[PDB]
Amino acid sequence: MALEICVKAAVGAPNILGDSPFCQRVLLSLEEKKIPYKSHLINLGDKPQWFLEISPEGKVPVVKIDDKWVADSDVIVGILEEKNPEPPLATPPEFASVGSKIFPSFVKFLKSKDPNDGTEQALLEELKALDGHLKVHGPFIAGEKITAVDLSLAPKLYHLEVALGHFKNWPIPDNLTHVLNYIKLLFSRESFKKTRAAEEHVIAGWEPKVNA
Ligand SMILES: O=C1O[C@H]([C@@H](O)CO)C(=O)C1=O
Repeated sequence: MALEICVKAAVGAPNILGDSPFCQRVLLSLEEKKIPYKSHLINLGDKPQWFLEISPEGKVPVVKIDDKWVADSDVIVGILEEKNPEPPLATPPEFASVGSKIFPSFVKFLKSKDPNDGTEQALLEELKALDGHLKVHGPFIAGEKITAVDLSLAPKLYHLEVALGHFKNWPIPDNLTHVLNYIKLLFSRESFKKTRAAEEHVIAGWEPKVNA
């Protein structure tokens, strides 16, 4: 009963948000609404089937909406907004077009067996195509307010800053004048500052996920 968020924690530490920007989203879309919840944090499987059977895949991250189950962190950006009593945040702007290319390409940046040095030459132009229109709107990666593109990307940018920072601390130039200031906003609000992981426990959970 109530919002029972059932989520992968850090590797080794079932009390902190670690290597999953995917679970950090679920906190973000409810903290933007200010709606209260509880976070059942799982280290890899250390909580039994009652915390996993909420997923149609058996995979965390997933949610109960007062025991009424909902599937994974990438369809939660619709289904946790659809079933909410507080205002839905699922609304896709024009920024969802470029943001849907950034969404997997920044996961592949953290799995760059295929070179990141060649990948980054597309990521700078993906960031420019987003940033060139975001600098007209001002504050958030979905435009004037937080909606689905911030829900797709916001903790994944902080996970890139932390986990890519461990081996290739890739700078955002001031020409990306929304992106470079929006990363500073992730250290603020309820919707981003509460979803911040402990940073060693992002890196030590991301290492085997360069492979897996
Ligand atoms: O979004 C992210 O990228 C990495 C890996 O998944 C890359 O495959 C990480 O661990 C986190 O979940």
